[PDB]
Amino acid sequence: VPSTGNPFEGYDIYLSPYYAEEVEAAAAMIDDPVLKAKALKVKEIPTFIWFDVVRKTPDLGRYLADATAIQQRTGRKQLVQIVVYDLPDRDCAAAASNGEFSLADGGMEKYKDYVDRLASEIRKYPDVRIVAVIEPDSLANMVTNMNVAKCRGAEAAYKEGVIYALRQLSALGVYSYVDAGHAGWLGWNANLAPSARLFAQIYKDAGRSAFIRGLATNVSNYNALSATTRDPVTQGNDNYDELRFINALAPLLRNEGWDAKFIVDQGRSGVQNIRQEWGNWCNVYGAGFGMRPTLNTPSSAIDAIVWIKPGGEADGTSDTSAPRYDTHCGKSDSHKPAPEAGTWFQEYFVNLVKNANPPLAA
Ligand SMILES: OC[C@H]1O[C@@H](O[C@H]2[C@H](O)[C@@H](O)[C@H](O[C@H]3[C@H](O)[C@@H](O)[C@H](O)O[C@@H]3CO)O[C@@H]2CO)[C@H](O)[C@@H](O)[C@@H]1O
Ligand SMILES: OC[C@H]1O[C@@H](O[C@H]2[C@H](O)[C@@H](O)[C@H](O)O[C@@H]2CO)[C@H](O)[C@@H](O)[C@@H]1O
Ligand SMILES: OC[C@H]1O[C@@H](O)[C@H](O)[C@@H](O)[C@@H]1O
Repeated sequence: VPSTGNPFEGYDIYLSPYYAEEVEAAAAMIDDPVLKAKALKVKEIPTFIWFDVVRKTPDLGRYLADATAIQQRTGRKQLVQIVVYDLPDRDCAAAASNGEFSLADGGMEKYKDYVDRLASEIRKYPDVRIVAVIEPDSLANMVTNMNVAKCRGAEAAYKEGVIYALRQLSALGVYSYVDAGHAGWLGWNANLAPSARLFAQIYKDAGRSAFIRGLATNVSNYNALSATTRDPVTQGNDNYDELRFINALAPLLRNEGWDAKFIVDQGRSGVQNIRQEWGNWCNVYGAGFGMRPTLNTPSSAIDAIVWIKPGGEADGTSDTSAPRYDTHCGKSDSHKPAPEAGTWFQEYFVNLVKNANPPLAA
C-alpha cells in the first residue's frame, strides 16, 4: 500500500554501480589531476539505472540485494532509480535506439516476459523503495508521430506494454513516472491537449493506483528547468523550458482526471543555447552536466530534479554505414565520431565534465 507525500523524502538514493564503473574507467584515461578528480566526483551523483536489454533484468536483483545490504548495514532507507525501456518496435520515429524486440517476431509476448522478469527480482527484495521511469519516448511519439507508419503500427503495443508495466509494478509497490517527452516536444500548444488526454487514459487503464505518481520530462534531452534568457531555437513555442511545460500540462492533466506529479532530468542541461534546431537530440555538442539531483524544486508539482539519462553514454552512432544510423546523429551540432547508443562516449563525457554547471569541484 502507498505512503503519502513525496516518495523521494527521507531516502538515500542508491548510486548506480554500472555508471560508477564507467566513470572510474573514464577518469583513468584522464591525465590532468584537476579534471580527473572532477570526473570521479560524478559517480557520487545519483543516476537512473537503465534496463534496455532483457539480459540486464537479473542485475536488478543484484542491485536490490546490494541496496538491501547497505540499508541493513547503515540503517538508512534506500531508493533505487530504474528505467523500463524495451518496448517492441522501440523508438518508432528514429533508428539510433532500435530495440531487441520486434512486433513481427513475438514482440508483445517477449516484452511481457521482460516485465515479469523485472517483477520477479523486485519480489525478492521488498524492503527497498524503487522509483521507475516507464518507456522513454513511447507515448510522446503517439501524440506527435502518428504520421510515421512504424509508430501507427506500434500504438496498440506501446499502450498495452506501458499499461502492463504499470499494473505489474504498482502491484509490487514501485513508484512510477511515465515518460512524457519534453518542453520542445509536447509543450507546443497543439500537443498539450492530446498529451493530457493520452496520459490520463493510461493512468485510468492502469487502475489509477497511487504508485503511478506522475510523469518524467526532459529524459535524454538538454532543456533548462527554468530559463530567463530565451533560446532562439524555441521560436514558435511559448513553453520554452521544462517548468513552463509542466505548468501548462499539469492543469490540463488535472482536468482530464489525474493530479499528476513530475520529475525532471537535468543531467545534460548545464549549457543552454547549443542547438540550431530544437528537434536535435543526438549527442549534442558542448552539452554539460546540469542542475544536481535535488528535492528542492521550483513547484509543488515537481517531486524531484534527477539525472535520468547518464551523461557519457552515447545517444547513437555517427557511423553512416551502421544498421542503427540515424541522420540526426550526423548533424552539424552533434559530437562526432559517436559510438553505438548506450556505449561509452569518452570525449563527450569529458566535455560534460568541463562544461558542468554548477561546476564540479575537485
Ligand atoms: O528527447 C530525446 C528523444 O527525442 C526524439 O526526437 C524528438 C525531439 O526530441 C522533439 O524535440 C521533436 O519535437 C517536435 C514535435 O514532434 C512537433 O510536434 C513540433 O511541431 O516540432 C518539434 C520539433 O522541435 O520530436 C522528435 C520526435 O519526432 C528521438 O526520436 C528520441 O530517440 C530521443 O530519445
Ligand atoms: O546495452 C547498452 C547500454 O544501454 C544503456 O541504455 C541506453 C540505451 O541503450 C540507449 O538506447 C538510450 O538512448 O540511452 C540509454 C542510456 O544511456 C544502459 O544505460 C547501459 O548500462 C547499457 O550497457
Ligand atoms: O561546433 C561543431 C563541432 O562539431 C563536433 O562534431 C566537432 O568535434 C567540433 O570540432 C565542431 O566544431
